Amino acid sequence: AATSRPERVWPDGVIPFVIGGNFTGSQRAVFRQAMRHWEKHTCVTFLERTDEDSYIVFTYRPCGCCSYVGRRGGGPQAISIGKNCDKFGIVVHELGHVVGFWHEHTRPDRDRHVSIVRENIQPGQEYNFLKMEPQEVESLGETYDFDSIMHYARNTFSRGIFLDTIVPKYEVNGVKPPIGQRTRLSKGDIAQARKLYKCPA
Ligand SMILES: CCCCC[C@H](CC(=O)NO)C(=O)N1[C@@H]2CC[C@@H](C2)[C@H]1C(=O)N[C@H](C(=O)O)c1ccccc1
Ligand SMILES: [Zn+2]
Ligand SMILES: [Zn+2]
Repeated sequence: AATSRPERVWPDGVIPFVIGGNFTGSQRAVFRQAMRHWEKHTCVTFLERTDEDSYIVFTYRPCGCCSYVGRRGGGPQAISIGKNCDKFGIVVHELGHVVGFWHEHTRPDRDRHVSIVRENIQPGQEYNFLKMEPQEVESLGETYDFDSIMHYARNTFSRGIFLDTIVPKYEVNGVKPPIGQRTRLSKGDIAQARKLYKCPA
């Protein structure tokens, strides 16, 4: 689920960054590797911020709200990295938001691909499962990507770990497709990022 709005797309795919204070050297290196991981497979580029007006700030802060999708413009935008959301794959997910990706399970067509088990959602967190409105999103021809780094796990915001909130609707290669990986960018994440930033083939 890529943003459909041209203004949230970072010009030339160049995203300047600041790493804020209070992080360990170790944590700082993981941020660098996460940005690099985006660069290895796409034409998106992360540059140390010199005098750019719009840029991202890795901010030492409790995990949660909110990661702006794409380029907000007219100033810095913060990425909240705390104790429990500082691992490489989580950072790659957050940088997914930064480059212009919503959560995959909120695609306007998601109901053809997953069931949402409402009764299992933590009360007050159901808004996290609302479909994006169709004007806000573009698929760019990409199929629903169960493997996306932007896809929720089976039990995200569940009342308990053994209760599913998201259940894929069909089998892929004889098997119910696994969801919620935070290891690397999927084939789909790369293909969709390349399309959104018009990366040379
Ligand atoms: C229980 C609290 C829920 C936190 C919201 C979510 C956190 C996330 O996904 N982190 O990786 C988020 O920040 N979101 C949702 C997923 C992508 C969008 C929606 C992002 C969000 O709220 N974006 C806003 C926007 O881009 O319009 C926004 C972010 C920051 C400031 C203002 C608006
Ligand atoms: Zn997210
Ligand atoms: Zn994808």
